Amino acid sequence: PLPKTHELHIFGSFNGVKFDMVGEGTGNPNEGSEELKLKSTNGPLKFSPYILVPHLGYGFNQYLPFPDGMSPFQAAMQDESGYQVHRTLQYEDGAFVTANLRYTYEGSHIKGEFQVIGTGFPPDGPVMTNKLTALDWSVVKFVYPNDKTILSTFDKTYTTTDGKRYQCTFRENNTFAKPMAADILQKQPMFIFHKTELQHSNNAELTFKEKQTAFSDM
Amino acid sequence: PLPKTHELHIFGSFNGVKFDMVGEGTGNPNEGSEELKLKSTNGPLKFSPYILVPHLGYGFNQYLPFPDGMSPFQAAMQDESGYQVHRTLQYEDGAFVTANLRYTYEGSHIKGEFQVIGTGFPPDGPVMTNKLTALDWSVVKFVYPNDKTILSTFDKTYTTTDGKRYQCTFRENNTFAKPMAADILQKQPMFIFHKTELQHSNNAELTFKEKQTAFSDM
Amino acid sequence: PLPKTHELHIFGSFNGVKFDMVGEGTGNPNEGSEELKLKSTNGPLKFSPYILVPHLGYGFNQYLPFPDGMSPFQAAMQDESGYQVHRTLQYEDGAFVTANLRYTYEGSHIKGEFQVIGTGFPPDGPVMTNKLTALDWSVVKFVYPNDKTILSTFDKTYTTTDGKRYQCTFRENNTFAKPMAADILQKQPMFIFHKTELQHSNNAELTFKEKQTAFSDM
Amino acid sequence: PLPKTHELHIFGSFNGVKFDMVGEGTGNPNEGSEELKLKSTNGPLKFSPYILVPHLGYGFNQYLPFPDGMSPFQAAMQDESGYQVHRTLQYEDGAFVTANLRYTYEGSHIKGEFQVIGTGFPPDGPVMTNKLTALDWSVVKFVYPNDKTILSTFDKTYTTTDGKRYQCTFRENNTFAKPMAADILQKQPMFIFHKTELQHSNNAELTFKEKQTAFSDM
Repeated sequence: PLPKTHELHIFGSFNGVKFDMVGEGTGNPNEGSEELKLKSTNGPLKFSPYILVPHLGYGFNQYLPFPDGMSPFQAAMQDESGYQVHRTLQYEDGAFVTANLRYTYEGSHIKGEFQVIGTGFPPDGPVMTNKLTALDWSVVKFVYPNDKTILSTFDKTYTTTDGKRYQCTFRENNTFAKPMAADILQKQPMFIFHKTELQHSNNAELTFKEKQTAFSDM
Repeated sequence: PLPKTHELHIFGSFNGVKFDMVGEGTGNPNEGSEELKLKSTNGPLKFSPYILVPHLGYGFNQYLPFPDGMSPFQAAMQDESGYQVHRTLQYEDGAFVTANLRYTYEGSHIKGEFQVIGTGFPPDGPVMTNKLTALDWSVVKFVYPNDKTILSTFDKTYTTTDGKRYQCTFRENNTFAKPMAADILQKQPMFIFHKTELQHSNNAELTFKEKQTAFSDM
Repeated sequence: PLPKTHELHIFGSFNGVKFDMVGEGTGNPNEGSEELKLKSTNGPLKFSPYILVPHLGYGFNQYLPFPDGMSPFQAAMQDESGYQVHRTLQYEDGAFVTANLRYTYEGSHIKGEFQVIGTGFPPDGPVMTNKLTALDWSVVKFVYPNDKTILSTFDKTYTTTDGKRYQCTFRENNTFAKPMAADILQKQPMFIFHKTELQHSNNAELTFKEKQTAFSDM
Repeated sequence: PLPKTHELHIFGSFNGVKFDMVGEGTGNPNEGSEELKLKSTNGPLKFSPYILVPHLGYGFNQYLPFPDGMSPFQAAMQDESGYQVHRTLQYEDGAFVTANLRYTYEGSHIKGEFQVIGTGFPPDGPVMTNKLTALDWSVVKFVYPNDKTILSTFDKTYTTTDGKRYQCTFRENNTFAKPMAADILQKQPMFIFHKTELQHSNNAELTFKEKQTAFSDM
């Protein structure tokens, strides 16, 4: 079926120091909306929680419909053949993050196991000093180099407390076990408008919301 | 005033070999549409005319309105203070193009002088062997690092005769003589949906059309 | 002590398909030389073994001396405080590899656990159609953004059977538990000349050799 | 013949503001050394002169010998067939520089006409606030994608008064009118160790020195 609920185990390290969080959420697969509540399973995060935002669930594209039918993500959930996500994120100050997102399915419930590793963040930079204030709205571009692969790109920017934006070049592959349907492959590029919100009163517990909208035309 | 007509002198070199074209066009600054007819001032181009498409006029953003009023490009034409365009384009096969676009104004008529230099295109690649078939529709992202500068980015792809897409990472600065208005600076990022068409029966004469639409939300 | 011997478990996936190898090697920490024999723990690798070469042991920089004394890698082994390696590799045809290298120490013996994930390799590209013939000799650049971090960069190229090179932009962080010594930090950049050899007659059983030489001057 | 002397006209703009300098120099084509004295033809430069260092004469590789004979640059001067240089430089803070270097020859005298355009330098960044203190020694990598083209790459860093480095990804093509000799093409990659010095007490009058050494092995 289409998803109704999900859980996430997100873990890895930033600048060599481990982190680990767990949480659960819901979403509406007719509209590309999702919500997630997460908490650290040890102490508060030693880095800005905003650095995790694109890995939170964009993190569950099974909630994303396409304009005229199911997204390839949804189709791959429906027969449980699935897909894997691999990403590399290059920040303006030389730091980089790499991630691998993996899923299992139980009816309308998704379980995510997401490994996120970041290195090279300056100790005085906005990530390690908690100066990110929001993730800018984004447009993500998808092309399909072959019938089992989506290449997704965007320029990711955050606002910060001193007014400057903090930039990143984001690249991702989604690799499918079975070919995507012809009606998906025939419409390229596909764009996705992404909006997010994050609330956290401490660096230990987070509430995340997202809305995504696919479009190939205007 | 807003523009009605334009002319272009576009020149430079590809792989060390000079080219030079001139032409004239029109556009509708209420809708972000433009048309241009161009011809080589010597022989046919020795490279795919499609490689010139983003430099043709996106090349005249004075025809681009913003969602709630004039674009910064239009405002800068209205008092003739103007702006300059500088771009760097990195292709997947190692080649790169750099360009500088400059304008003068005479009432509702724009004159463009555009220098485009490309190097490192493989002699057997799709540019030098005329295998590009169309420029994919694009979404361009704008942010404003300061009141006189737009940083524009996108992933640019062409379709080719053998089915594969030909990729490029595009970066641009627009540098304004006078600050952009507060109402521009307050809405970031700004996105632009771009559609183009190119007709050419030989590599010597081209007809180009474009439609651009700014949006900050969906 | 300085290392004499090592073992490696290298695993991950390419284009969504798991691989796993184990092996053992030796090296000379006076000269930056190492040798490794590896065997797949299932069947032959489904991709060119040359794509792993950079992750085999550069993979054990505990064998690398510096010009005037121990490298930071060697010093970090001597007190077992250690370091972690994180890398991101962007190939010319859009594919990318990410990796995490981790070590444990038992006297003069090193154990490596290396996770390498690659995606987006075209099925007809040089990696998936065994076109890579050798890794070019390289010069790696090190700078130290802070006392616990090395940022390593190079342009990585392979020769291929198509008579062209296959290119990659390589970025790496080495993150140390304890600060590097002042004599290390005082000499930047540091360069490393790397030579490798890969012998194999099948894709399940590899023999790798390397020689590295550090230099800050000529 | 091999060069003994040179002159340079270097011009363009930074952040939309024109600059122009002229000067003269000498070098030793047996050793890859050069010296240049430059003066602004208006007032002092409005940006750090260190940002030009890479374009001063690496700027005259006709002074660079190769390990076993003339460099391709020297050979191309000997018959005056020549070469053109095109570069794109991406700085860490989003700014970029593009350049085109052109030469004419009169016996052992070279005349350079170099156009350098930079945009997007933050007004409070290291370039516009004179924080650059030296260009790090570099190793430049050359490969030859075809017999008329050198692709040159390096990671370029400056030290700064903030006690950090200011980074750039440098890419260049050298495009030759006639094919390079077989003895050049047969040895790849070729590396070049570069050292520079800049003396100035004001921003209108610069003294530049460089030493380059080619090597394919260690």
